[PDB]
Amino acid sequence: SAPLGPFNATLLEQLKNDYQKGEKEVTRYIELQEKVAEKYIKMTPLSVTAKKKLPPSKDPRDYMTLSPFWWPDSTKIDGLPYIRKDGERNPEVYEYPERENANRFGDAAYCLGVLYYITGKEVYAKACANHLRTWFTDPKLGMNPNMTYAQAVPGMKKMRGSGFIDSRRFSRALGVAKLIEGSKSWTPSDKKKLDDWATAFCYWMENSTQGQRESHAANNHGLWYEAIHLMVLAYLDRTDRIREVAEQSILPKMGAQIADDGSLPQELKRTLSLHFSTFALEALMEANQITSQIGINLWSTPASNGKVASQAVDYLYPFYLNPEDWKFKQIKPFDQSRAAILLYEAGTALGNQKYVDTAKRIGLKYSTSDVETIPYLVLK
Amino acid sequence: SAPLGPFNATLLEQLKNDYQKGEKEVTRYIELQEKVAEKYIKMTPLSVTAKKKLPPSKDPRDYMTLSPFWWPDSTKIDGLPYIRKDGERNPEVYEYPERENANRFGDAAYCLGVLYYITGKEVYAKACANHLRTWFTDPKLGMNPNMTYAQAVPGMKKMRGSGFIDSRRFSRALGVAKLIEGSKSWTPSDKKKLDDWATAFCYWMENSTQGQRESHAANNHGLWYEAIHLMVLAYLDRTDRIREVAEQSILPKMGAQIADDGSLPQELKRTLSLHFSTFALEALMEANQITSQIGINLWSTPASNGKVASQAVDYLYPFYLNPEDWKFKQIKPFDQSRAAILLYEAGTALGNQKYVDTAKRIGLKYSTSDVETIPYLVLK
Ligand SMILES: O=C(O)[C@H]1O[C@@H](O[C@H]2[C@H](O)[C@H](O)[C@H](O[C@H]3[C@H](O)[C@H](O)[C@H](O[C@H]4[C@H](O)[C@H](O)[C@H](O)O[C@@H]4C(=O)O)O[C@@H]3C(=O)O)O[C@@H]2C(=O)O)[C@@H](O)[C@@H](O)[C@@H]1O
Ligand SMILES: O=C(O)[C@H]1O[C@@H](O[C@H]2[C@H](O)[C@H](O)[C@H](O[C@H]3[C@H](O)[C@H](O)[C@H](O[C@H]4[C@H](O)[C@H](O)[C@H](O)O[C@@H]4C(=O)O)O[C@@H]3C(=O)O)O[C@@H]2C(=O)O)[C@@H](O)[C@@H](O)[C@@H]1O
Repeated sequence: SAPLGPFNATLLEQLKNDYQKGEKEVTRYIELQEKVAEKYIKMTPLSVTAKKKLPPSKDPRDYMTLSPFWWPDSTKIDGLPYIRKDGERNPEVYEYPERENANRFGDAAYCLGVLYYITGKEVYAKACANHLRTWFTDPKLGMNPNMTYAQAVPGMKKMRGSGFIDSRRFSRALGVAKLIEGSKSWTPSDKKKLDDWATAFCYWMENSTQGQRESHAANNHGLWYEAIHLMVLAYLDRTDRIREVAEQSILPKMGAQIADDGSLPQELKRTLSLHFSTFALEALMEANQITSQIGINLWSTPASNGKVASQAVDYLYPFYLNPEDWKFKQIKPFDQSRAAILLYEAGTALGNQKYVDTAKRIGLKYSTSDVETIPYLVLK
Repeated sequence: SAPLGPFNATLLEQLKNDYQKGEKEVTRYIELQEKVAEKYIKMTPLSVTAKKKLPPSKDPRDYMTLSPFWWPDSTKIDGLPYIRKDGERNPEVYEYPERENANRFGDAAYCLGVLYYITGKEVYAKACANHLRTWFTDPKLGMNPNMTYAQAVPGMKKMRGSGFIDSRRFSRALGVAKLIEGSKSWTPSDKKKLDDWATAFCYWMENSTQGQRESHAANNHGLWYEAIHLMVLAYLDRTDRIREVAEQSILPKMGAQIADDGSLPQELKRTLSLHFSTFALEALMEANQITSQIGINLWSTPASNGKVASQAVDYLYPFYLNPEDWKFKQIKPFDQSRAAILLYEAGTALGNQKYVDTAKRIGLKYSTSDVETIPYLVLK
């Protein structure tokens, strides 16, 4: 039975079991994943402090990125204040190194951590550990446990909490740190430092004005707030809070965003309405992977108001078959492959066979290097 | 009378004329422009050499970018060779610093060069000169006269010339070096080295395999190649070569790329078909600013087969009024504002009053700092 963590635990245990018994098709797939995982062993650990332009704190260990849809105002002399253009990503985002580096980190330690759980090879814990220590707890290189300057906007006068959503890239790595516990590379002291970091980040999440703000959001930000919350709380083994967050926060939030016809009106008014409809569910989906490890199924539990998350999958299912039939603003192409894991997650949770079959018909590439697909041999 | 170069010389002469007569509307507009132009006086000059990852020649003076629509292949262990996704910019392009720095350089030298022509103030030639010397001729910081490594593609086996289209960013600034001739800051030695650089770049363009191959390209690449050629040749005062290039290369390219109904079929097969129809026409417009300064109107001059460039504007004009009407693949929203300069340039050259009226009805913002709109007070 897998440690509590941010993954489909049924598929991970199934993979580890078959790999130990020497079943050939799982053993071949894991030997692929080990070839894929080799660049993370050579890859030098990244730090939030690899940046030139510092945040207002003057502190390089503070995480700072730019809110992606905010651009200079050409009609102003300084371009300040930035204006918003929904869905159009400002390439200035790439001048903030943590934006892409936390992705690269998150992929590398998630991959290495799942490979060590499946295979038990110490090489994968030892390397996962180097990445975790450097990003999180190192006294010089580790990131301060807050998101004060996440998605900061030049010229903006009020403090915003919208940037918190960025935390999902390293919070999954926090969760999978549970999978190297017991290895020789992950000493008791390393665990104590990280538990302390995770304790402080959770405190900031819950009590900062930006975190309180983001816990209250009425769209997909509030759903990703809680999915991140559960990852932190699961890493810390706080299962009573997980049940409390699931019953008092995620389900009422989920029910307030689902219209009568299953649509998500907060996302429909966006210029990337089909991307953000799917983004909302993806939060629920990663939340459910933790809640359902302790007996709570978020896809089928109805909210107080009678709305249930399956109604949202129903509304969107036809447009996963035929994304061109989408009748709302979508100013970029929508990646149909995102529907694969989503309909398989919700398909199994709901016992809907139409969903699981469409998940496999769309599929993921057998050989892909995208680490979030590592547990999904069943899709490949 | 304006020196030969890459700008609407009729509007530039009208602006310097009315600023000298003390007219209030232009004097106020030019004084807006001078406050926009202040940041370029202080701006430290950029170099092609400010990069870490070196080109295969190991020379930091060689320009190198990534071809924007080419992506790592996730089904390959190293992502190699890259595959093409038409219309989808790979944000890895921003890891090549010249991509955006040639834009910043070109904007600053062009803005400072036009402002020197209009106002005569020496501080604008001195600042323009600083940018020009560093980008082009400096013996350590200046860029080599070639585009060998422009839009390189990881894993690609053959040599390509597609990247030559990047040249339009610094070749407009080359042409504007003609406006600062005669200032105290552009010494005869500075002009010599630049003349020598431009002559060596012109050689590479016409005689390298990549330059030859790009000069014969069947789509908008061949038209932008000749627009860039006419900038280099106008800078070098080779006005008979301009007559030859227009008759022997631009006019056949037009005759073959405009179809009988006025569409640009090579641009209609792209995933951004309205953007690339406009991009081809934009190549003719910048080419035509140079040719019509020596009496050649590329909008109404027929190819050998009777086709004229105005038939291409005819085909698209309805869609410039209503881009939602556009019936071909266009996977990102088209920017209607590009039609202002375009419909204005085409409309005056052809005496089409329906084009000029529509240009001003679309308009440009009076205080925008986009440097290419400096001549177009008429649109503001
Ligand atoms: O590229 C990336 O980093 C990821 O982007 C992800 O999309 C996120 C963005 O990161 C932003 O946080 C974006 O913020 C939105 C809000 O969700 C919200 O719509 C807000 O709208 C306000 C608005 O600010 C204004 O005041 C108006 O008057 O009221 C609006 C309202 O309440 O409707 O605007 C914010 C903003 O643009 O700052 O939200 C999305 C999101 O997740 O919803 C995502 O695409 C991810 O996949 C990328 O990796
Ligand atoms: O972002 C920028 O840098 C600017 O991009 C401008 O669009 C340019 C691009 O910069 C590229 O140069 C792009 O290259 C294209 C070729 O035009 C051409 O279509 C080629 O087509 C081949 C293809 O390589 C492939 O093998 C396929 O199977 O066959 C094709 C065929 O049938 O011809 O593909 C090239 C490539 O992508 O490598 O071309 C465009 C362009 O047409 O100019 C522009 O958007 C500008 O505004 C940006 O600033």
